[PDB]
Amino acid sequence: DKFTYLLLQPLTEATLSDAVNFIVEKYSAELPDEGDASLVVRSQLGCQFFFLVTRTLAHDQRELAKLVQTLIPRPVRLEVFPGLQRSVFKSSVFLGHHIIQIFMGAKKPFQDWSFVGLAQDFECPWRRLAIAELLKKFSVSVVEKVFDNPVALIPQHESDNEALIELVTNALRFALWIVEFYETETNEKSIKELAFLDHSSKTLLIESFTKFLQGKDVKDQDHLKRIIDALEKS
Amino acid sequence: DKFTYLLLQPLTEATLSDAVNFIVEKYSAELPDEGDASLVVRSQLGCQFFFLVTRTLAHDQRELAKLVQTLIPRPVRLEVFPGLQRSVFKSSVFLGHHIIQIFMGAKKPFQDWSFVGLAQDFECPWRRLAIAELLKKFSVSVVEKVFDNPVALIPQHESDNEALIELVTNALRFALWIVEFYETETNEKSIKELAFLDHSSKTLLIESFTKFLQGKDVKDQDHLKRIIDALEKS
Ligand code: EMC
Ligand code: EMC
Ligand code: EMC
Ligand code: EMC
Repeated sequence: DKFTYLLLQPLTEATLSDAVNFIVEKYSAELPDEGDASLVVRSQLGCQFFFLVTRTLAHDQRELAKLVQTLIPRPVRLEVFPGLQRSVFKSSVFLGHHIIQIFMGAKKPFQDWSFVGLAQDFECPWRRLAIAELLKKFSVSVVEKVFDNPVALIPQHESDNEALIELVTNALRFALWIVEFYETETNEKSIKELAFLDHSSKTLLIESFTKFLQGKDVKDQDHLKRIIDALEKS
Repeated sequence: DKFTYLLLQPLTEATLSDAVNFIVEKYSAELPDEGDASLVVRSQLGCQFFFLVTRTLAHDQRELAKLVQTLIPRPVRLEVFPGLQRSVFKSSVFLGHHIIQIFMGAKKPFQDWSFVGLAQDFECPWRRLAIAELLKKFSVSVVEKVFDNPVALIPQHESDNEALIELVTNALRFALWIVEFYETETNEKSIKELAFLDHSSKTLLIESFTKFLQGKDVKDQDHLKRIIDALEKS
């Protein structure tokens, strides 16, 4: 009751901090145990965190998204954000936010890729894996039922919840495509995996990127038109 | 020199155990450190393990694949196989082996899904995530260059290496499709993600599964024809 109240509230820094504290109190409750029953319970509580992250991304409150990793205790943080996921979470959040907002139509803009260290994380193949692992976790937290009671991805938006999740998960999939096909975008096999995208989605992406490359670093620009050209061919 | 010698050898239990020991000695060398430079080095060494796993799968030596997790020290094992990945590795190996062999054409057969606990791991959404995370790691270990010197996925098979990796990674992708679209196979969006599959691949899958459902548990059978029907529609 105390929990379901919070999750249903409008998304603020207050409602976010209290919720994470509750999950952690619940998450902690499994750390003394080390069996298999403990791991599955912990694994669900873990993606309850990512639900809250995915909510913030889809609600255009990215500053709240970064705050999630802060409210999480270090031992819990080591298990929820394993290894290199910890180091690239800042970049993953930005990447997921950028794409999701585009898919929701948000008339731009988004910070540089070479400034927020996102373009840097791309050039490391092991950082792309840790980013991809996070994007995947973002996606599954809103597809699966992480709570024992149904919760809308965006508060108050019940009747359109199935539509929102569909939209968000597609965005999180295209963000996953950018990662896995870095510098191999225009290759035939890479383009075949753009078949999932709606035709309107591609146009929204082509436009938002074409408008996003203006004045940017050449490296980011060439990265973008590799993406755009891959969109224009699918 | 000592390393590259081993990896190039024919795949046996002897050559596999020594290699894992070398990676671990190298992997250990980063555990005392906890910086960011340590994490990337460790993250690469980690997917060197999965390269060896992916080699065993593609070489139809699945018993060697399971042995990998055994030769890995528990502290190293906690970081390479995080959380629930540890518990479902046995299932992931089998799933990856089953599909890869099919893609390589191997005229069957493969153990039950309800016997090896694979069908059981499916019914848990958090186990599917841990399996998907492993399948993804299997795939990226052979796409990326995990060693500082080029190594063929299958020893002696140099000129056909790009072809093998292409084949294996597609299999590991279809194994990834089975996981993420469990009990939602025939849905339109799930079918659109079968576009990557070659037409011959689909037929090989349809046939190998049609022959795999004979006499099986009803649950596995209904799971299979959901897969087959999703293949027959794409
Ligand atoms: C709560 C068992 Hg996956
Ligand atoms: C730790 C993500 Hg369920
Ligand atoms: C070896 C730095 Hg990613
Ligand atoms: C721990 C997989 Hg590079």
